[PDB]
Amino acid sequence: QDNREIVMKYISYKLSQRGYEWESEVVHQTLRQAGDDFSLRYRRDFAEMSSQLHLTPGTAYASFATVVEELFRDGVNWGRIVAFFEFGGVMCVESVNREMSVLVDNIAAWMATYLNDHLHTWIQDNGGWDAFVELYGNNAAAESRKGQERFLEH
Ligand SMILES: CC1(C)CCC(c2ccc(Cl)cc2)=C(CN2CCN(c3ccc(C(=O)NS(=O)(=O)c4ccc(N[C@H](CCN5CCOCC5)CSc5ccccc5)c(S(=O)(=O)C(F)(F)F)c4)cc3)CC2)C1
Repeated sequence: QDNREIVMKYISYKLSQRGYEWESEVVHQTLRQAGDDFSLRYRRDFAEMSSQLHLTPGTAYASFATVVEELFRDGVNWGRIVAFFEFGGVMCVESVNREMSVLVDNIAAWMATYLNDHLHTWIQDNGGWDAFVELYGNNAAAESRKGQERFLEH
């Protein structure tokens, strides 16, 4: 899976997108693109989450854990995983904006731990990051179709 490198590479890019300096290339690039797609499609949620976080060093973990628990409460799908990356992105960007840059390493650790300890089994059972890339390439009708075909498979 190489979940930790995916995290670091992702955060390093969202922080470049904002101006600061901090597994196949296709996985990295596809995750970036999917993330930008999610943030455009769910632009109200993105902006509102940004506004409603109140990051301090003392509340960062509670904030992270609350949101991630809510995100995966009813189960996992690839879009929720993308929302998780985007959420982590937001936390990192606002950490730096607010001159709390120490949190960035913390958030990256929390994200890698969550992927390894709570998303790893799902990812493996759902075809790995290869199936993520495959789905991204498919149009919505194709994606719904391979979902029902994968269910009927195993
Ligand atoms: C409880 C709480 C407060 C918790 C906190 C929180 C929250 C708030 C702010 C922030 Cl910041 C973070 C979290 C919320 C907000 N909630 C979070 C969850 N939300 C989701 C909404 C939709 C889905 C979904 O749809 N999931 S999905 O069915 O699995 C799926 C479908 C399509 C594709 N991708 C296609 C790609 C199309 N191709 C492109 C290339 O040319 C060919 C066509 C469309 S783009 C695309 C479309 C959707 C997602 C990503 C990319 C992918 S995907 O990109 O991951 C892939 F395909 F799998 F790779 C997967 C999952 C969850 C709704 C908003 C709620």
